[PDB]
Amino acid sequence: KLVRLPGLIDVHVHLREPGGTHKEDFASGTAAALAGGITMVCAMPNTRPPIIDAPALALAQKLAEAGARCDFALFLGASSENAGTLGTVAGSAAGLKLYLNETFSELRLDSVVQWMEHFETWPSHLPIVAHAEQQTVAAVLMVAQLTQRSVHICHVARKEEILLIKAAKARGLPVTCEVAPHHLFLSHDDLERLGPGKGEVRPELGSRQDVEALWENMAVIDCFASDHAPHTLEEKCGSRPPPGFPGLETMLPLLLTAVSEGRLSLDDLLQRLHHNPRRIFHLPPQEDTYVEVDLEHEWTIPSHMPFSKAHWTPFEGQKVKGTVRRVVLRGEVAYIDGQVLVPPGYGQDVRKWPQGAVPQLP
Amino acid sequence: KLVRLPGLIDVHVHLREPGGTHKEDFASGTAAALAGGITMVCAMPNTRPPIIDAPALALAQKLAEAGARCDFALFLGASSENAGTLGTVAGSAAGLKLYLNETFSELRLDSVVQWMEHFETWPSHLPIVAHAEQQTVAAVLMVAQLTQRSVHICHVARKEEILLIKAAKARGLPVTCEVAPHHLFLSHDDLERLGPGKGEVRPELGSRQDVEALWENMAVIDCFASDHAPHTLEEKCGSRPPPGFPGLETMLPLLLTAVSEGRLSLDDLLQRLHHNPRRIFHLPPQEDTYVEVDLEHEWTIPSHMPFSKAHWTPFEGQKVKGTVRRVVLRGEVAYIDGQVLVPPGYGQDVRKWPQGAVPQLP
Ligand SMILES: [Zn+2]
Ligand SMILES: [Zn+2]
Ligand SMILES: [Zn+2]
Ligand SMILES: [Zn+2]
Ligand SMILES: [Zn+2]
Ligand SMILES: [Zn+2]
Ligand SMILES: [Zn+2]
Ligand SMILES: [Zn+2]
Repeated sequence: KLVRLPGLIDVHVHLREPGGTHKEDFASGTAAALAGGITMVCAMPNTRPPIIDAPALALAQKLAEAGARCDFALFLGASSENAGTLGTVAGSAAGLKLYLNETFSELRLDSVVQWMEHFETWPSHLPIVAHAEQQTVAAVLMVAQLTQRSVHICHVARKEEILLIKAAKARGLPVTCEVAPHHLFLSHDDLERLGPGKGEVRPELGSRQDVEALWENMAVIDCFASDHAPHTLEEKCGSRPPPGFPGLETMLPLLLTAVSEGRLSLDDLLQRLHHNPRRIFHLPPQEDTYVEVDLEHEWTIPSHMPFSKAHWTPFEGQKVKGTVRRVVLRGEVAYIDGQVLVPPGYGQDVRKWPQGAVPQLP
Repeated sequence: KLVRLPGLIDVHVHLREPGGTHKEDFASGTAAALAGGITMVCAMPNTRPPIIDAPALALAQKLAEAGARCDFALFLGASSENAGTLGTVAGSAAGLKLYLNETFSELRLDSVVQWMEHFETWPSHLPIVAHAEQQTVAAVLMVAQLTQRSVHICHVARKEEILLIKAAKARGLPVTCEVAPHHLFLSHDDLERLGPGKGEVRPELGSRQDVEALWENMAVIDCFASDHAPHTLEEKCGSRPPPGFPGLETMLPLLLTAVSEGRLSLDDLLQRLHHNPRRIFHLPPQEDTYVEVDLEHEWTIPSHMPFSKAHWTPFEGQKVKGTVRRVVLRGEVAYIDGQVLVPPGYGQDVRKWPQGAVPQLP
């Protein structure tokens, strides 16, 4: 007895191409997506070169069109120099990404006035998402109100953050958010096992109380998204470990386990991995596309999943129930039981589909 | 030709009593105030013990009543434990102080939800002020909007912050702010002279561009307030220098110099050191109270001013024009030419005056 799900959407992945292809590339990352029951991904702009102008977007689009095995949209990244310059290409992107905390030299913003400039200049009908932790959530919400538009908050990880968003929603403010699986299924209690290198992630792992607050406030969470952030084991275990966990291959099995335990319903899962991603980002339907999962199969997450070049996982040793058996993408068998069966380049830029343009007034 | 000014008000001073009386006490700090042409001060709650509950407020009130030479009101401080407990004493305080950045263990708040709790529980008719730097300005403004009340931002120090506040005011939001003299008259250019210890202050000294932005946006600045934050030279020059500058004795001469240079008008100064402090904090008039200044007298700030126990100043070597000649407080000569002539205990708690209660609905 398999269950047929629609094509699931992950609105937050780092696929590392161009410039970090030892960590992941479009072909490997989208293989990972398909194996995790994900048929459409939105890829973040912190590549090398970063996707912060039209020529970099053009390059990344062609690399994705040639390498992706599932469908995709590409984010643009906000920089200290590009506000007011992205108008002609904005509609071709998934949305605009603001990195409001740490960052590399190029996505780093040093003043809230730069955030305001982006909110004022980016087309008002197009998505804006933010990496915004702790008080930064309140700060970017203020900027959104000053500029009278919406904002989507990436990977909410803390009781503090989910309660702030809950209060904003109660006041009718146009804010949505997503949560990543590591903030639902890992906590401080796991840091001893992971160690300080593997355990490095942004936002950091929360307390048990943070995790419990996210579950208790599931109603406030609009989307799940992995923040798939692959780095090699050498990098994670080295002297300056970069933050991030791979997660495409583990997200759906973790969440299916939670459904099996009655922690959320199948509908709760599908709102958060299908319907809400579609509506917040105006992502189009995928014809003849579905995912077949087996809810009975019990297994233990191994030391690495088959596809991501990260070749490690922080969920090693966790027992899960639920697995992806088959994925059909636009009428072709894309994945069956550990084997990806569509080639690099099968995937398409959904923003180029007629249905994939974000509607706007003339 | 002297000029008669009304009794000036400094809404942000640290007088260090109880618990730090080697740095300053009510008697020395209010002597400093009078010598700087200030007849009323609002004292911050980060003393030892900190003024975060009714018994500490009672103690501080009596110490101030016995030691102060000018009139005063005392702030309460927000803590992680006292939201919803200050209702019976709230009206007796200058207002509530939120320390939203660094802080000592007791005024430290670790979550924006704690800020919300204070905004929800503190009586809505009473003042709230915040130490809120950079993005924290936007974050606390968001909390103020969520709770539909006003907030006052302490010591605005950056172009980023003044422009954010300017944008909020343009949207009709109930926010006011103050600026301290060191952020108008010192910058990064002064750090070589000051050194890393003396130069330590929060908010830190800004760039030339920050300073210029504050002057250009004078219209946005509601008050001047010193953030008089005395520490001894030994402390400032030692291994873990605490942040802060003494400033009561230098604030008015610095600003008078600027008036003489046409950088702002006498009225601009008096709105910011008299009328706006009165109206934002509902501080009462002082009968028979005035300050006589000599606008012609040119002098150079020495290595220490006569009264503050800090016994140093970051403005050493600056040339100023303008000096306080005489202060009359409630019908008594309080200061003439380098000598304070009212004793410790002359000063009174203005919140106990009938005119000094903040009006509220029954
Ligand atoms: Zn992020
Ligand atoms: Zn995101
Ligand atoms: Zn990310
Ligand atoms: Zn459905
Ligand atoms: Zn402060
Ligand atoms: Zn203040
Ligand atoms: Zn202060
Ligand atoms: Zn007047």
